[PDB]
Amino acid sequence: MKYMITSKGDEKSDLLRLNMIAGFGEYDMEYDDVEPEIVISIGGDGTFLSAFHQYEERLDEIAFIGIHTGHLGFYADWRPAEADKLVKLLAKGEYQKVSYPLLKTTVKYGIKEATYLALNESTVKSSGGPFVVDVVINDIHFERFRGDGLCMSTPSGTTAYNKSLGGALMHPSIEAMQLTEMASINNRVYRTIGSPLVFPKHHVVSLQPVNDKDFQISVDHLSILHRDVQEIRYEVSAKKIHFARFRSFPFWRRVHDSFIED
Amino acid sequence: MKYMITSKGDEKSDLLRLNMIAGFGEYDMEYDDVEPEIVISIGGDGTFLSAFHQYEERLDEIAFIGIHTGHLGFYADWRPAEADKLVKLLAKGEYQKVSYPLLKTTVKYGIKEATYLALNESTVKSSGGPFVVDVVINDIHFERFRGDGLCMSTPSGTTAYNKSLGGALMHPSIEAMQLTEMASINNRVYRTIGSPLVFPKHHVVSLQPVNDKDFQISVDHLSILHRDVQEIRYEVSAKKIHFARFRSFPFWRRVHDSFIED
Amino acid sequence: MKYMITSKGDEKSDLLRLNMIAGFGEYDMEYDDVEPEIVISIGGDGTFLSAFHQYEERLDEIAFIGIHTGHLGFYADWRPAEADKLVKLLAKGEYQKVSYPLLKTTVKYGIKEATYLALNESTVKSSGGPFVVDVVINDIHFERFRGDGLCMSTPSGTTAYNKSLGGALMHPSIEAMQLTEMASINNRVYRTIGSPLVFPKHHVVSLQPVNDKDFQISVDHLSILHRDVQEIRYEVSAKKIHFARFRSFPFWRRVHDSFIED
Amino acid sequence: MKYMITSKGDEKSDLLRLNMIAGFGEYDMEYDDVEPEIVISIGGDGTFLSAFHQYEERLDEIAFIGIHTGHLGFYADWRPAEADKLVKLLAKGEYQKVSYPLLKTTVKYGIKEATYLALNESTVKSSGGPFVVDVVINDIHFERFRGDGLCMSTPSGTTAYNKSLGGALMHPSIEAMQLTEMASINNRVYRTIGSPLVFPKHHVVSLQPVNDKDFQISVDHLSILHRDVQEIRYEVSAKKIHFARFRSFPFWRRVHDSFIED
Ligand SMILES: NCCC(=O)NC[C@H]1O[C@@H](n2c(C#CCN(CC(=O)O)C[C@H]3O[C@@H](n4cnc5c(N)ncnc54)[C@H](O)[C@@H]3O)nc3c(N)ncnc32)[C@H](O)[C@@H]1O
Ligand SMILES: NCCC(=O)NC[C@H]1O[C@@H](n2c(C#CCN(CC(=O)O)C[C@H]3O[C@@H](n4cnc5c(N)ncnc54)[C@H](O)[C@@H]3O)nc3c(N)ncnc32)[C@H](O)[C@@H]1O
Ligand SMILES: NCCC(=O)NC[C@H]1O[C@@H](n2c(C#CCN(CC(=O)O)C[C@H]3O[C@@H](n4cnc5c(N)ncnc54)[C@H](O)[C@@H]3O)nc3c(N)ncnc32)[C@H](O)[C@@H]1O
Ligand SMILES: NCCC(=O)NC[C@H]1O[C@@H](n2c(C#CCN(CC(=O)O)C[C@H]3O[C@@H](n4cnc5c(N)ncnc54)[C@H](O)[C@@H]3O)nc3c(N)ncnc32)[C@H](O)[C@@H]1O
Repeated sequence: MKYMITSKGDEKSDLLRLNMIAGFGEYDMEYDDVEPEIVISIGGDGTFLSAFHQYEERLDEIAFIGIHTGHLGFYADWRPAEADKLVKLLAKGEYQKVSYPLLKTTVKYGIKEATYLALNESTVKSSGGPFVVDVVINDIHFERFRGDGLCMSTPSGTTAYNKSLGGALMHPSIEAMQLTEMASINNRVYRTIGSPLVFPKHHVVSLQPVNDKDFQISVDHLSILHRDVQEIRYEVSAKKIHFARFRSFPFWRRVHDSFIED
Repeated sequence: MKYMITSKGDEKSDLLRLNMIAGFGEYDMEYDDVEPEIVISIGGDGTFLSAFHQYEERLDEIAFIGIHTGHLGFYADWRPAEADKLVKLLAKGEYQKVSYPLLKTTVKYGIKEATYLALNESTVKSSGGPFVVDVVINDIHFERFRGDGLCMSTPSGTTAYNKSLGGALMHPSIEAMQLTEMASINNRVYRTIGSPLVFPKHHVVSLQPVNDKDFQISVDHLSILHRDVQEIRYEVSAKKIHFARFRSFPFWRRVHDSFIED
Repeated sequence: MKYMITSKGDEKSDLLRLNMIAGFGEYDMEYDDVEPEIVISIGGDGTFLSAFHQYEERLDEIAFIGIHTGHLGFYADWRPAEADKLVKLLAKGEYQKVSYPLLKTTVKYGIKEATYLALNESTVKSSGGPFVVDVVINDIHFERFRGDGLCMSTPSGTTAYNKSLGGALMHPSIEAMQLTEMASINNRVYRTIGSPLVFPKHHVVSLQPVNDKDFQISVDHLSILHRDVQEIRYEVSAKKIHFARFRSFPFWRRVHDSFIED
Repeated sequence: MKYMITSKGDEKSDLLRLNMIAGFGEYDMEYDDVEPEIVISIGGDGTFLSAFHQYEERLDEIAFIGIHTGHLGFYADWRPAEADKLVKLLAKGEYQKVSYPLLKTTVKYGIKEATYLALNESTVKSSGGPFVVDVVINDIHFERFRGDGLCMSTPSGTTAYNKSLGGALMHPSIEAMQLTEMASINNRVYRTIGSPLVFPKHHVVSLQPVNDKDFQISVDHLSILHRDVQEIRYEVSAKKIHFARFRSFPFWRRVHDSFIED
């Protein structure tokens, strides 16, 4: 069917991309980077994230596949030596699709609104000065956070920034998001929960400014300074990312291979 | 309907129990501690845990209610001053039931099998010497754990031992269990994941002895030395605990009230 | 003797400053903010830090005193109601001096050199992109750090940023500095020590760029973007800050009062 | 001079011990395990700890040396292949001695007193039930600890149990001890400092029972149940352990080799 291939851009990934295109030419596969049905990413997890954001408006029509040209990427879970086997299996199709949950981030301003989708996480920091936000969960004031920032992670993002912040690793069949603290201050007058928090679908987490209304907001690799922010709202998206799966590579085995040994 | 009341046993809880029994006597309520349909616990969370384990073979026929005579208990979420209001609302019924997930623990021996249900968590430590187990997830060898022990928590247990071990706090609508480490050793030859792990329903986590086969296994307050252990298996139970709910007391508000301020 | 008084600048601190100046006028005390021998800070710890940096070139000629107008400040350990008692005791003198260690930070450039003194800590982050430095301890390559940044703390700084990063609290009679990580990445290819590190006098810790040579370097409240950095060197300073002490207020009691209860 | 050699007891360590004894026989060296001046430990860090405790009453007359027959031991920092080189250098002498600080533990009872010396750490846990102690620092009540236990570490012990508990790694030229928590409970009624605490010489840390007076107290590998405990006192010992050093192996390089890569 229609497919496209993105490359990290080094000589090794470009050559693998050219060889796969040549192999696809031997099948009823059409290269189309406007309306692909398969998106192949050749590089690392950064490359895969750029592919996801390149096509985040057609997520329900696309199955993604990652090939890692360096060491094992968490989303890019094919080795370059297996590219021909992958061309052949994709060409026939009949593969099964697997879906991971996504995070929806809404940024409200004063006197419109922007929404973003994250595959790993969205974070919030101040624009230079102290970072202070009120954390409101389902319209209930939960805590006033003082510290470096906050991180809201998807399940597949839990092995990324979330992990370095002390968060739990969560299986991606769980439709949830996870909020972790960056260096909270805690004394007898300033108090946060400390622990990571895991939220189900339909729970809304709202960050509201206390003094400064300018924030540095990241969504995956993208980081933008937002001014005149009234609110930042987090919820599990209704949208999901779909992967083409051709063999068993369980999440916990992927975790083992990335952090324990391989 | 049929009900019973357990008390922590101090003078204050016994008197509240006697007064509630007297108030129930003014309604079509029969005291029956063999086949209750309502189980009221007066005391603390320890009292509530004993009530749950007293009736864990009739969980689907029972709705639980906790009254906290000390500071706020996480399961015991009525104040003693509200006991009369609670008698009246229970008597009429028409309340809604809320369900929390439970943890199933299976202990296998050599040359039978024991199962246990946990509302907070189950933990494993050695019987005195070094603690070393292989952690197997869905039949996949994940890590060899060396350290003080391991803790497997339910969602409502995540605010208990799990929290002190660095675990995430998880909303109890999520059907999951969470595994946390106790003082793992990590150097260039011994390696664990470090991070808490969150598992969905139908995932099985198996601990298998490496040298010593004797372990101290806790389930909630109960702690027993098990000998000749071949395997300890954790999974989300199919069984659930049901609470009688008469007003909104959201989980995240309960978390706020217990750890932030009240 | 010669003295000066700095104020946080709100109405309450300015009035206390004016009243102390009036009280000092009744003694052989001369107001001199060029060559003071006593520097009184009225405000919070931020105010005290600005006072220290205002006079960091005459530290050996100055004894510092802090008055906290809000809740207890860690350096500002007199209440406003005790200001008159403090005027009287300072006027007579015969007080004892207590000394805390300081941190020296050297920043080297390519094709000069800048040094800074810190009372709380110095931190390093990237100028926007990924943060990667090689950590060299006494000319020995120790680790390649990948993450958000690094924090080097004095002993009295250990209750500040260092504490939020998981660092140990160290008694200020110990002449040491403490290095803590901010969100290090650790997988099977990236590896850091994780643990805070505590260094004695005469040990030198050097951070050396790997790719990007631009860094955001903080020293206490001051944060500056440094370009073309070749090296950042940390060592315990030979210089010390001196406090005027009039009564026993032990460090561990100050810790208790700030974080446990008061 | 007078020397002795302890072995872990496996075939490999016994053979190395016999060969070193044979090599020492070619010099003016006398085997004496009553009053040695050199104590050689062949095995692992457990073997080295047993050697230290075998001779803890003659620490000022003894220099210790460790040979690691498995992977690098932190105290046992010679490889077996270097044993002959070590025999020759010891025989001539003229080596330099290096000293590490030790921890003194005093256990007081009701109606005598026991003291112990630790090279790694001393820990305290309950005898089965809840662990609750009051932590008193230089006669000042600091906190009431509720949790699994407490760990007091020497500097060279900071890479051992202390590290797994989140403690800082401290250079052994610093005369200090470090207190770390094991799974403290923290809510709005129970409160501990959380952070590791680092104490200088002459500071005394006293643990005092609240309800139960029975405790499991470890000193290095030894663990004893103590009954009728009135107090447990920790301070940096006046005694030190002395190592024979023949070449530079800096502490931070030893840390790198054990935890980063080798
Ligand atoms: N400079 C520090 C950041 C860094 O080196 N990131 C790349 C590494 O992270 C791995 N990775 C990614 C990825 C990626 C691409 N990243 C770079 C780009 O796109 O340019 C952006 C992501 O960076 C993460 N991140 C940022 N700061 C971090 C920090 N302090 N600690 C840990 N992660 C941090 C955020 O989560 C962000 O989404 N996703 C996952 C995943 N879901 N599971 C496990 N591994 C994963 C990837 O294989 C590399 O090994
Ligand atoms: N001695 C230390 C343990 C202790 O003081 N426990 C009682 C306190 O914990 C609170 N609590 C309980 C409870 C209870 C009754 N417990 C006593 C009994 O039954 O005798 C047994 C439970 O103890 C926990 N536990 C054991 N060791 C712990 C440690 N090191 N750190 C933290 N928790 C620890 C385990 O999880 C066990 O299930 N369940 C929850 C909950 N789901 N959410 C939030 N708070 C909760 C309760 O209101 C008290 O404030
Ligand atoms: N916006 C977050 C930062 C913040 O609120 N800081 C002020 C609070 O911290 C207390 N404080 C200070 C102080 C101060 C003045 N600070 C403000 C100014 O000068 O404008 C600059 C300092 O900020 C610290 N800091 C920065 N980011 C932090 C973070 N994420 N977590 C914790 N601390 C953080 C750094 O260490 C810096 O030196 N020194 C100590 C001390 N030695 N012992 C115990 N308490 C202390 C002070 O009483 C306030 O309660
Ligand atoms: N079963 C868990 C404990 C364990 O495997 N211990 C041996 C390993 O630890 C290394 N080690 C030792 C040692 C030793 C001998 N140990 C065994 C014996 O004597 O039988 C007793 C010691 O055990 C430590 N320990 C106890 N529980 C622990 C836990 N949960 N996490 C981490 N350490 C733990 C305590 O501190 C105790 O003193 N001293 C140091 C040191 N100063 N620097 C760095 N590495 C060091 C040694 O090379 C092995 O790699």
